[PDB]
Amino acid sequence: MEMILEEKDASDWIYRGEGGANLVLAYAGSSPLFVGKVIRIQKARRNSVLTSDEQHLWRENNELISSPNKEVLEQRYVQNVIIPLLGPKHVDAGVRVSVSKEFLECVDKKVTKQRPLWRVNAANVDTSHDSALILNDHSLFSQGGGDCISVEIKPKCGFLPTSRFIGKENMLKTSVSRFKMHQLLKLEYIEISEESEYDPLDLFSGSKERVLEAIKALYSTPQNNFRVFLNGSLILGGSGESTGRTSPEIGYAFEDALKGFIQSEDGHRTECFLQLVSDAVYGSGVLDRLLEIQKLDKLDIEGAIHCYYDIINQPCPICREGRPLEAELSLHALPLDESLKIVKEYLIAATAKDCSIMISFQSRDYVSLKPTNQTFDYKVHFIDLSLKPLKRMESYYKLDKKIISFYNRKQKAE
Ligand SMILES: O=P(O)(O)O[C@H]1[C@H](OP(=O)(O)O)[C@@H](OP(=O)(O)O)[C@H](OP(=O)(O)O)[C@@H](OP(=O)(O)O)[C@H]1OP(=O)(O)O
Ligand SMILES: Nc1ncnc2c1ncn2[C@@H]1O[C@H](COP(=O)(O)OP(=O)(O)O)[C@@H](O)[C@H]1O
Ligand SMILES: [Mg+2]
Ligand SMILES: [Zn+2]
Repeated sequence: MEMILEEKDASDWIYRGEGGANLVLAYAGSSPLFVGKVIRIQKARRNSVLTSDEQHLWRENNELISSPNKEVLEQRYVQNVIIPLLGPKHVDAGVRVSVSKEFLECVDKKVTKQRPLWRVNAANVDTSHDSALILNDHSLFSQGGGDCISVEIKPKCGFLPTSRFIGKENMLKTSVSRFKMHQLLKLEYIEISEESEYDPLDLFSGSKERVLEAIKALYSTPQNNFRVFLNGSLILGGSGESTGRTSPEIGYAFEDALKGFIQSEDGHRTECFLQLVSDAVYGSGVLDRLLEIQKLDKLDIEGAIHCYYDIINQPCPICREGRPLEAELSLHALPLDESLKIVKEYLIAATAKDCSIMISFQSRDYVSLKPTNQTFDYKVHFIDLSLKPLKRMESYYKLDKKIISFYNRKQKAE
């Protein structure tokens, strides 16, 4: 708190990774105050804290709407909205630290070369912020040996919407996962090299064989949904981006990176490690409660979009400029409060569709790996629990429309 980060401090942070909204740097200096810690720094596209409608939508959380900055905002969103839903056991909202404009600029330039080219094209750190978040580095087993192998999972959405507000033209959405569909669109725009083999419904099934099936699939095609770290260094997956298919070569390096930690012989350490991850995922049941919060998206976007316009007090352009008689009347007949509720719960779900899980292993919650004769303690943590902006409802609808439209045309080539 009393700590204010300056330009010299910037030499003491290395590139860890990034998503779309934040840059994350690992500590690599000496100070006893930041050892075993990571820093989360908000980005701005190339191209005050809450909008008027946002202040309205979130009125039920007074602490949240009076947040002096977007760093406090996130902190309070986790603490006062996501925790009551997820539980505090595996959730850390982090600690604020005052930062200088110069620190931000120097760290911005420092890491540039370690960033993916397309990431740099789209956004850099927001240097107008006077704040950042310090978090426990989850690739270290606990604060204050030996080796720690850490696994990050981005599960995405693990259920299927029902047809009440999905017209027959988009019927596939009720039988094919958003994840599997987005794949084709992404491949088309060259945002990935191949289609994933990961099915989120498998991971969320609560069935052990299907959870192990998902892990194997996540190993084969990690993309941006699977990362492995050895004592804080990336040994599988992409750095701030999606990575391609696991080649025999990435297979060798990772298998060999596992000696010391997993005791097998020889090229079977991978198999047993996947088993390990799979056993920790199922046995902790940490996914079940995440699914419950994803299911707060009760109506799908094709439903919720209508409530969105009532909330912003705007003549619905979907019901207008579409066929009358196909105007979604039941939704618009709702009391304001129900409409506000539905869209609030839609945003929260979107947080849960887009967050990540980090699992920390060390040799001795535990897993008894039979095929190696080892025992591993684990720790589970939810990360990347960002507040989604209200105005994004419109782009969600447009992206969704684009997803199913592209997927239909591809399927129609029968
Ligand atoms: O930038 P990417 O790695 O491709 O991932 C993005 C990104 O997620 P993260 O930033 O959490 O990594 C978006 O989030 P923003 O940073 O833009 O907030 C998120 O968008 P929403 O969470 O708002 O949906 C989107 O998710 P989706 O594509 O399901 O909308 C998701 O894309 P992928 O997970 O598909 O890569
Ligand atoms: N507390 C943490 N410990 C270890 N790694 C982290 C932590 N927070 C983030 N990361 C890593 O940094 C990356 C980006 O973090 P994230 O919060 O997902 O950024 P964004 O908000 O842009 O999506 C993640 O993919 C994750 O691997
Ligand atoms: Mg995010
Ligand atoms: Zn409408």
